[PDB]
Amino acid sequence: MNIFEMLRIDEGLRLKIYKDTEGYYTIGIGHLLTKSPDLNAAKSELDKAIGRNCNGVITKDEAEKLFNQDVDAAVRGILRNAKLKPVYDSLDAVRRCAAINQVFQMGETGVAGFTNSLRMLQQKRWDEAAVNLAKSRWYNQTPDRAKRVITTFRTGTWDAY
Ligand SMILES: CCc1ccccc1
Repeated sequence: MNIFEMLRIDEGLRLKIYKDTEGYYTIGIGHLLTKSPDLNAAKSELDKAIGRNCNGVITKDEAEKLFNQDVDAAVRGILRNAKLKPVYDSLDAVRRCAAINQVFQMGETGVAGFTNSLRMLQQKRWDEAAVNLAKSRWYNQTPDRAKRVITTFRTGTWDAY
């Protein structure tokens, strides 16, 4: 297991535009295109991201290229965020994957609400952090995925995957 295999499990792979769990146009391995309800706006974002007129459809190689970019940008964003970087750097490699996964799903904006969880993670109070992480819209809206990510934060193992 590694971050790519983990997010591939959690996000799936679809080669045509689909709506994500929040109703937003997406493609590939969880590549969010736009929050606009206009499918044409989503198709334009797709064409811009791929560099050709895709008509709403991409190849597996193209999906994997977006995924590489999206994972890279997620972790680099963690490092550029002064609140997240010290917590991330305090973690072991497996728990770092849980952090990348959560940021990939929620963005750094959705992560702004996790201040108290972040402190418990940096303190290595793992069971307490896991309880706190689950007191969230995130957990309630995607409980099976959040349970996997939380178990990864709690244990530092890949047991949930
Ligand atoms: C809130 C997700 C997270 C956890 C640890 C470090 C960075 C980001």
